[PDB]
Amino acid sequence: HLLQFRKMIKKMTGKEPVVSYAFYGCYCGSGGRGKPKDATDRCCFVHDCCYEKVTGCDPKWDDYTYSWKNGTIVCGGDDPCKKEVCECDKAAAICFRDNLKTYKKRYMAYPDILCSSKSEKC
Amino acid sequence: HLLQFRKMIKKMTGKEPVVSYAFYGCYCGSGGRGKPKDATDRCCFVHDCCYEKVTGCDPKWDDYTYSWKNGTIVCGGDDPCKKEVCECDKAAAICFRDNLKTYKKRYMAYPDILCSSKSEKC
Ligand SMILES: [Ca+2]
Ligand SMILES: [Ca+2]
Repeated sequence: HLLQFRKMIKKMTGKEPVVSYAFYGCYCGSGGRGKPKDATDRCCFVHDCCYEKVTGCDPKWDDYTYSWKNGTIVCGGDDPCKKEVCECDKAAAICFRDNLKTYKKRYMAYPDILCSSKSEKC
Repeated sequence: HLLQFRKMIKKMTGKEPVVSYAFYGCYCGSGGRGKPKDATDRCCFVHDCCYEKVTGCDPKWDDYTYSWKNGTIVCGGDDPCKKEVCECDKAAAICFRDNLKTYKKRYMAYPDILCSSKSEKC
């Protein structure tokens, strides 16, 4: 669920997820088109593609089971669709942390008109 | 950066870049489709293809290092991506100057639906 995803981004980056990531670049908001603007945005692009692959449950609005073991996020439960969603979210929140070095504030509420037409393929 | 591209265009063609070039043909505007209508538009098509080949930086918002040396634009800096962007802009500035003799005012704000369906490849 969206709020579990937000918990993981806050924990992994220290950044409050909504102003810092919900509108970043060409892919971090609802939708997405064009070419990813930088690595953070490319994290959002892989996360969008990861969600498109989920058949069987709602990626944005169902809850999954995860817990924190020794500094890392562990996706569990016995529903394979929900755990698949959890793995998308975990992967994106780690990717955000690893690309915190190139994070540009100029891309934080990026104008959708600046995103190319030619959308990158997954 | 876009503004640096515009300065090179004014200096090479003497025309004020937006009015004369920002909407020309099927490729000088944002996006582009169809085939190039003439040689100025093909300058724009090569420049769109040039920006598509750039990753690592942002063609529109990053400012690169360049200078004039004896009536020639010279791209420098030690960041290879940005110099590529500079090189893409310099070539189109020169290409618009070299094709001012077929610049058709009829293509100045050319309706994009008039552009053919099968886009040319880079
Ligand atoms: Ca998105
Ligand atoms: Ca164009």
